[PDB]
Amino acid sequence: TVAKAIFIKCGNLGTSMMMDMLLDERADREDVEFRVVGTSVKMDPECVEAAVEMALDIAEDFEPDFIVYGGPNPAAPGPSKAREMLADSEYPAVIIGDAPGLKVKDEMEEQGLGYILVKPDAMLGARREFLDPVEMAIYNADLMKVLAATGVFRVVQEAFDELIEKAKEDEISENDLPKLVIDRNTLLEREEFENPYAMVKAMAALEIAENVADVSVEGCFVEQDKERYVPIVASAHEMMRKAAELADEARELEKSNDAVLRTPHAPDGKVLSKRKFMEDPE
Amino acid sequence: TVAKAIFIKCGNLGTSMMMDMLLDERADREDVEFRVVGTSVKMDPECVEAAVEMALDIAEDFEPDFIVYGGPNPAAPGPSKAREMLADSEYPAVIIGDAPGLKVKDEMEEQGLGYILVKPDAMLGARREFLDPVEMAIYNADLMKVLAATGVFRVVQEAFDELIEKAKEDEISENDLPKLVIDRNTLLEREEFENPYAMVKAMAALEIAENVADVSVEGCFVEQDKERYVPIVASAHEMMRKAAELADEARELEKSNDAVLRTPHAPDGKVLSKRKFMEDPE
Amino acid sequence: TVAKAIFIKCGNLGTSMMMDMLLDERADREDVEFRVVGTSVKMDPECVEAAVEMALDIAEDFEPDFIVYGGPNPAAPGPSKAREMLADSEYPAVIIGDAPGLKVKDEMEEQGLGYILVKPDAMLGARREFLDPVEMAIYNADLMKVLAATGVFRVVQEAFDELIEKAKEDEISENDLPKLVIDRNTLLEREEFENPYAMVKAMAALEIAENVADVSVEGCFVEQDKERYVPIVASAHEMMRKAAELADEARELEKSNDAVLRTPHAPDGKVLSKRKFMEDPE
Amino acid sequence: TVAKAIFIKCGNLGTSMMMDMLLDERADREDVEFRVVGTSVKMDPECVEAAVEMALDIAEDFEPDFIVYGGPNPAAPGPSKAREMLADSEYPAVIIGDAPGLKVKDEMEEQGLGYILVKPDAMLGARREFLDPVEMAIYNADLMKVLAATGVFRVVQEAFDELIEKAKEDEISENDLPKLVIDRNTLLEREEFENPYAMVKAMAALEIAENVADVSVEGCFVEQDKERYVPIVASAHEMMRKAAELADEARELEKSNDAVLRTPHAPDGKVLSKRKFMEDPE
Amino acid sequence: TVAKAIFIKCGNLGTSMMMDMLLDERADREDVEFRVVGTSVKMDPECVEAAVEMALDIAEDFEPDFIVYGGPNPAAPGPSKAREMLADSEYPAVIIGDAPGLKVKDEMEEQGLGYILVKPDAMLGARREFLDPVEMAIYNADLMKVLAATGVFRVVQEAFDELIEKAKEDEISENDLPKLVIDRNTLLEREEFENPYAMVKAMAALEIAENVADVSVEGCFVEQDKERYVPIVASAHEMMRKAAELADEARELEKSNDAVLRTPHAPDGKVLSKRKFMEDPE
Amino acid sequence: TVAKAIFIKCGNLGTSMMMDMLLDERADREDVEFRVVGTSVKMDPECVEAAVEMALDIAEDFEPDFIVYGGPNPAAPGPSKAREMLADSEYPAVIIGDAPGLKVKDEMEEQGLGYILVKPDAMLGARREFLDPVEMAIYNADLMKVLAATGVFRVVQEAFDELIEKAKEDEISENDLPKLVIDRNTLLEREEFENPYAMVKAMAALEIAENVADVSVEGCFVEQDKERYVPIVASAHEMMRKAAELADEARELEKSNDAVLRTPHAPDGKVLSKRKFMEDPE
Ligand SMILES: [Ca+2]
Ligand SMILES: [Ca+2]
Ligand code: NA
Repeated sequence: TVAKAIFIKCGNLGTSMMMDMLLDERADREDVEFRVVGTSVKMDPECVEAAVEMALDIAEDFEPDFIVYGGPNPAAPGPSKAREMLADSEYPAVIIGDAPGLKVKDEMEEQGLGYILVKPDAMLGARREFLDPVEMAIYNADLMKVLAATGVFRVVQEAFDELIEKAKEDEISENDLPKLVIDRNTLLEREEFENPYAMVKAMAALEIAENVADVSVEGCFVEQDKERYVPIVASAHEMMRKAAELADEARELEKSNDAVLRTPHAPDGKVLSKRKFMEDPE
Repeated sequence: TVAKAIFIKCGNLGTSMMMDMLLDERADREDVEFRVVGTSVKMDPECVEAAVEMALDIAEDFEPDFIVYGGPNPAAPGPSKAREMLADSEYPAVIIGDAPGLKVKDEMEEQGLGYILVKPDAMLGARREFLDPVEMAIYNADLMKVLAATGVFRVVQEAFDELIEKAKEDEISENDLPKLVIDRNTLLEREEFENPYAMVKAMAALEIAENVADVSVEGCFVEQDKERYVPIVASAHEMMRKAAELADEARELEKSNDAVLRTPHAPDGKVLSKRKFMEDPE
Repeated sequence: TVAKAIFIKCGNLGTSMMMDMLLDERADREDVEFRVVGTSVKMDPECVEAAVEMALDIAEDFEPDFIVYGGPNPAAPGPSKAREMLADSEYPAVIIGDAPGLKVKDEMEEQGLGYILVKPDAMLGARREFLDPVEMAIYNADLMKVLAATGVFRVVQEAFDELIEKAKEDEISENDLPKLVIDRNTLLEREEFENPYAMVKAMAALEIAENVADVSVEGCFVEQDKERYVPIVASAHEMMRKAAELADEARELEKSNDAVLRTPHAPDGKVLSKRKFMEDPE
Repeated sequence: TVAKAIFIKCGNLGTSMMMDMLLDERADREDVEFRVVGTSVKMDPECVEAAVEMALDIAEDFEPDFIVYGGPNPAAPGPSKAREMLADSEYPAVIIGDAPGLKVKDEMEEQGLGYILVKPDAMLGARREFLDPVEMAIYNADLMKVLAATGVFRVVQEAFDELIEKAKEDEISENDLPKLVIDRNTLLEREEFENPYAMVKAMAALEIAENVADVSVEGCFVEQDKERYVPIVASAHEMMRKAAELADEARELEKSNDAVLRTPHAPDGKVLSKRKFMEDPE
Repeated sequence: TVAKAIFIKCGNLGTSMMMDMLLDERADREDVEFRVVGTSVKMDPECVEAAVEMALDIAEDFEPDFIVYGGPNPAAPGPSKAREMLADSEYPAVIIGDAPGLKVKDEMEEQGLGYILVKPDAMLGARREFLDPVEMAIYNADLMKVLAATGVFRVVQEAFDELIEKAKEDEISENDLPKLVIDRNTLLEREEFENPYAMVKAMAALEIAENVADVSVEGCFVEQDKERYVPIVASAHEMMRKAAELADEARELEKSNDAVLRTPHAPDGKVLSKRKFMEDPE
Repeated sequence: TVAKAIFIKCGNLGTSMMMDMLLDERADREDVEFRVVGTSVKMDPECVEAAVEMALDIAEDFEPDFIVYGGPNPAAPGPSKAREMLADSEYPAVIIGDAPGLKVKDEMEEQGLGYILVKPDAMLGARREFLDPVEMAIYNADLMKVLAATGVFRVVQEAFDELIEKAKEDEISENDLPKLVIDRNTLLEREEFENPYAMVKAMAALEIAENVADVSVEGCFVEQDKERYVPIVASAHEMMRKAAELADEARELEKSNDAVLRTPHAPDGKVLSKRKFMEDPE
């Protein structure tokens, strides 16, 4: 059976940027087919409607098993309109978002939607005097390192791989939809790291990453004096850079014990596992 | 006047992943509107045709001024199908690709296509024993850091901003389409870095990134013994990690002189410029 | 004139450890004389009363111009007794504390006490399974680096040097007593750093150090499962370690421009200033 | 059974700064009670005398089992007065000092004093043109890191804990007083590091720290031209900063093996021990 | 029996610089005696003939078992003259060189010469505007780190130790002469590294080192505009600096597992082996 | 005129290993010609006599203007024999050595010999259990980095370039011969570093490097228990590794200001100078 999904991307988060690719890292899965649509970085209600409309138009002929909407702040006007359209639709849907999405977590459950809210997927320092395209990309690189090397992306991979398997025995029910909130403490319930200091360095990374969001918000939405807000937003980016270095330190620790967890997909979609470098994944 | 474009993403490159977002880094441009479609990681001919078809379907109503196709290896069967379908459409089109795209550079010119071929946008170590989703994301984080902090993304940003300006006075002709090959030596014709060591560090980063591709190719397509190819692909990833460190080093040098170039967009899409941290961009 | 003060140390904070020594870094000031008393790490009401009583007993013959009480949490039972005793006494007094001291800020003003509340002076991960003497000392080393290299200790130095000068013209009144709250944003009102990236790195360090306190508090007072709280408190120490790296990075940036601010005391107590390595302080 | 001690602190050493705190790292020991008195950084005879007087004064009511004097250069005039007064008193006493103390080691034996002479507890670069309060604090941060992560502070904790246990059966004789000289080679007789490379790095750190003293002495007491002495004393601080990095590297090697020794006190004062992160100390 | 050899050094390579010393690292071998002659950095035909004539002049009385010629580019005019002269002589001879020596590999076999060609022994950025004595030495320090810490020097040591053993059993034949080409992939056939990430980091270092040569060649021999060639040659040196960092990182990983391979010579020349720091070599 | 010299190398020092190559870094000097002879690492009296005899034999035809003997410890039996032979000869001679050479400094002046004694050129940890060929090469890489990046090699370059120019006007007299002792404080009389922190970091590196020798000497010649001497010699190597890192940091600070001193030779042997990366040396 081939599971089918549409991913809708409006605005940008680290998680929404990678979410589809985490499911087919070598493009060799024979049990999935995806379509990805969006309006790039714009996430006003008009653009989001356009994005969802594209999805639903494609869905008529594509017949996806589920639809994923990903981007910043599920509580905002654009995303709320996506939640409304997708909840109304015939397709099971999952909302990928960040910490501001916690405001509408009960509402999403009421709407019959799944969610994965990634608290460390922090808003960047979006002031013109600081954030140009290069800086935006630098931040995203650091963030992606954090989300990957800490194990957060493996949490997201697993949630969708479970959903996909349910899709393969058809009708995914509301009870099958992910309802996850990911943060520093998520690592406490997992066995990502063989070395306890790699895990605590990864937790520190995630804490810092989550703390970045409040600094960005202060600099973007509260502070009005540029002599203050430019340094504030830039400090958030320095924090993210060091979160990434901690994530890197954690991963090097694992390397030192030849204990880096890898969980690749087989061509039939089965999630394999290994820890030793030269061990075949099984 | 609002420029419209559709971006098509099949497969993954560092450049293709970021290309649309580099043009509207704070989502505050009023002079652009984009649609993004694709088939995620899959870039076989059937997937690519489905992607291009989605794009052209949307184009009927959206009326883009140009269309961008981005992904690995323009010379491969899937991308070759996109090039012909795009070349045969009524829309001006640009192909974003990597070093393997040089093999069809003359063909693309004959097809009346633009291109941006990014030689440091190197193929990763795509063997199951090594590349899981997390490793894939870690590699992409390092690469993004390289392409951003070396100034490659600014080269791309500028090529598209120039094209967008032409789109607004409307007559985008073949002569207007970008025809760029980016590598280490690209930096020699730019003024990215105030500090010359920053520039040479960045050139080293790009050279290393470019050399990554040959290691990955050997590991994925030539070497057939896993006791050899797993170490080979893994070594490519260690190289990219150090390319990203050099890119970071270069950026910190610019910080030490308060000379980090920032070129943000104004709401009307004008590209602004600054070097000093507290200087307003203009 | 020779200014005289008694410093009372109950419990440990980075600022209270160093506060007296910041005022006479080479022991060559001829205009000050200090006594230091305390009960080491213990700050229960009984110990604190014993400490303050030692101070007041010495004060009879020493005749200090002011008395400083330093240590964790001004709102806690032990420190609350010291505030009560000092507010009752004839001596002007200043309370050095941390962020939990904010709860009794208005109370302290009503008591006629000065205060310097250092938000980044974060509680450590005080769980027996993790915190041994060596770890305690390690954390203190990281914290002292942060508070020093970010400029916090210069803010404290200044506040006391001003108070000392007022002591030297007799009338220390309640209006002369410091009323400071120090955090990340304190740097925005200062000219500590010649380089703006050094400043924002230092801000990031202070932000992280401040965030350490919440992690420690969660791990020490809220989380009851050791499988959880041991990793949590450890992760707070990993964060502090990186805050110290950031502060180091900032100082090295200043080195690179030969612009490290130094403000040493002359033998008569005047605070001198220099930036250039070979420049005489004046 | 509660052991009581008074600590006297005149001038500043890394070891004297932390000595009392290393004995009750979470303030939960129920078998100890301490008083700490001193004259801050000043250690001329009249200051040290005042300090010892405060101690003896408090002793009459407090009834300590022993008295500890800590600070620079036991052979200097001020500390020599402390040694004389303490030797003459009815209280067992221990002198904490640095390498210059070796000159009066036999004398202290003849006086019936204990001692802990810490050779890597190096004098800093005390020239006005270089040493302000911030630099002094940064040097202290690096030294504290060195003495803590090398295991020197654990040698000190143990000496005192053995002494405290003897105090609890009343019979502290002169034969029970510590007589330690601590340097790089001290690590060879210890079991501190599971990893041999961590041990040798720690050894290297302590060697560099010890050698700092010679550079400081040269810069402060021999060289008289500021064009030479300012760079000399600064070079000493750069050495200490790298000694601290070596000690941190060693600690990170222990974390890679999950073998970081921790020896926390129980509430009853028993010294517990563990290596694995998640294991209870016993 | 005492094996005797003459080493001829014209020009400089990392391998030629160290080759003799790798065979008697503490000068305590009783079974070898070497002479070293050369013309320093100059390797034009006239200089090389002079060097070889010095060797053969000494060889008349010294009676070496073999002769080694080491320096850059076996295929160049100077080295070609050394090959011809040595092939003609009565003495078995080995040519140490770099990747450009591959062009005359079959020729060397035909001449009855041995060779060790070290591809990562890359030409430096020899342009007057960049390469001064200090820069040359810095590059050599980085290269030496690479060749040593990756295990390349161990491969060279082994090759000569085998040849020396054959020298000691009177007859060296043409079949005993080494015929080695060393690169990144050489490590795949060895057991240098206990940790697989140390191995792949060492492979990355060797790959980058080998890629340096192409950048140097482009900068020295192809690019004729100084505005371009100076940055190009400089970027080659930045690449070798990071190759050395990777090599260092690999060695530290081995330290973290107490697994650093050591193969010292015994006084009788036997090559011993150990991994554990405190294990006697045997 | 073409100046001629013979370099004799017996044993190994960082300075002796590089000394001839520092004088002709690109092999393009037309005003010098060198011969290099030696007995590799062996420096017992018979070996050294053989070495010097080779040199004198060559000198009869080569007619050098001066002769350089370089290697460890001028005061040892082997080197003392070279000094005697060279002093007796018709050729001006310079002795390159290390700190132990200071013992025979006056003797060398009485002999009419020049010397360059490099105190930071420290003996390594030559115990079989630790020092294999690889470790020997690693140490030499670190030492070379220290001697190069601190500017020590530039001091040696200049001393020989002066002597060479005097050789070109026939009169090499005893007064012309270098008489240098190089150590940390040598930097104070130079203008090597534009940045004063680069200088002090370099001074720190040289201090540490010089301190290495005492540790090596303790481990190789005093300590007799291998449980002690193996760690001791290994710690010396850890120290040299950090000295190299300090030297690296110093050089990077110079890069951050575009102020790296370069002094290349012109083809006529004139020593040029520049600081800015893109400025021609003059
Ligand atoms: Ca056409
Ligand atoms: Ca007195
Ligand atoms: Na597992």
